[PDB]
Amino acid sequence: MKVIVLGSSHGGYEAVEELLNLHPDAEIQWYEKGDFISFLSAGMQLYLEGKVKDVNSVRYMTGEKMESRGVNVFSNTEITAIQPKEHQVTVKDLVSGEERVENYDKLIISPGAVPFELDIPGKDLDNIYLMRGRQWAIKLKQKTVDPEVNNVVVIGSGYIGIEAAEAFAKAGKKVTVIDILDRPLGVYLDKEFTDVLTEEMEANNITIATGETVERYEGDGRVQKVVTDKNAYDADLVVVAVGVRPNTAWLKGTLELHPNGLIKTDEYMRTSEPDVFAVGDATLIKYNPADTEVNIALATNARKQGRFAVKNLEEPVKPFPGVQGSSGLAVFDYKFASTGINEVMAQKLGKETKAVTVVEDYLMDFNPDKQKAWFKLVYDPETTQILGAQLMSKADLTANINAISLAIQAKMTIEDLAYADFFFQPAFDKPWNIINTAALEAVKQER
Ligand SMILES: Cc1cc2nc3c(=O)[nH]c(=O)nc-3n(C[C@H](O)[C@H](O)[C@H](O)COP(=O)(O)OP(=O)(O)OC[C@H]3O[C@@H](n4cnc5c(N)ncnc54)[C@H](O)[C@@H]3O)c2cc1C
Repeated sequence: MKVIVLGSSHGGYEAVEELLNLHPDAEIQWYEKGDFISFLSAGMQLYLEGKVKDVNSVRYMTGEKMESRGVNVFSNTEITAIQPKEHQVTVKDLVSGEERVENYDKLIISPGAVPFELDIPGKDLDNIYLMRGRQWAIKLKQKTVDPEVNNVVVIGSGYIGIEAAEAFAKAGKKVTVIDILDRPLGVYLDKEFTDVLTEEMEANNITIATGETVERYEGDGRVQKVVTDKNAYDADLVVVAVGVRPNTAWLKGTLELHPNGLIKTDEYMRTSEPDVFAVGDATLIKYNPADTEVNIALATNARKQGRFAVKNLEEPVKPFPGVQGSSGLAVFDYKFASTGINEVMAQKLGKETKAVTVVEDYLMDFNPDKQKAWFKLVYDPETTQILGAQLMSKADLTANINAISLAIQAKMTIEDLAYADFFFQPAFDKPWNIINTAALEAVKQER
């Protein structure tokens, strides 16, 4: 059986891993149009902050290692088109210019996504940077030590924008974050959490300019000003982290796509055409909190989809279990994690919810290491089933969100979590831990 896998990132990589243990016998070709196999864009912040010194070690696989396992790796080779009926792809070797047609028995594609750019006046004056991949990582790192860069503006206040804002504020630069949305990180956290984080960022000289539409970049040759409908900001560097666009335009007319460019797939990762599977940021995934399909562009999602595509290679036998959208990050001293439905998700999906937020020390009063922790539990008003949770503290309590992700998947209720058995030892927690305490509050609220 000959299987071709497109993409060396999270989705494509895991499909190769599951093929190696489920179909050791197969001829496997792995294609990457880029020069570098499996660079980890998630590790970019650690590199930019100087935690990791070698940009080339921020990866999880090399072509050499895969070839030792019998995989045919083709870097600098792009799959230009798919001919689904006759089961062929045309590939182009980007270093020699040679094209060729390759046949396959099964095709798994994980084409990914590309940074969204603002198509506005000034669009590409110099020093308007993006944040994805090895080349952008290197360029961003050189700007971190440049004495000419004094003011940097990042557009977008989501996960990637706040990572870039923290990295340049730690490098000693003045940062302004601009967005149309009213709160940074609203897709991940609710207002009681983002109010605390806004203060922490402002204490580290990051200005957050919310509710402003960027209209043009101004500058002579290189960017010098970012002007919005409401203001003008000096900028020596702009990082655009507004969002991501599916890399699927080349597939229009070949595979069925959603209006927004996402590939249509079912619960077995099958596309509209026989024997081609699609995985990763370019697809929608089953979202268990609301029993619907949502696009959640995370490495965890792409890796699970990748393995499920190989499981369903010959027969639709293993439907995808679904996910909860779990994410976590540190912003200066605060470490937060969240899963399931929050206010922005509930609004987008038209979902009614109830919630309780508990803010108190996570260790007993006599223990001098005690610190404040914020925990919000979101539940369904009719069934009281768990729908989401968010937590934050300067102490790392993030592994507790893993228990809430399972609770949502299992359809547990506030009563189940109020009395769930979690260990107690006073150097680690209180007799009723952070999850028990918030659920106990919800039980009182619903009496
Ligand atoms: C700065 C940053 C930080 C992130 N941090 C986290 C995090 O901490 N936790 C988390 O879970 N997720 C994180 N993510 C998200 C995560 O990186 C993505 O969800 C994941 O990489 C998606 O994998 P993918 O295979 O779908 O696509 P992509 O990563 O977009 O990879 C697509 C690959 O296929 C190649 N390709 C595309 N078309 C072709 C073609 N036609 N022929 C051959 N090759 C082709 C591309 O060159 C690319 O290498 C982060 C993303 C960024 C940018």
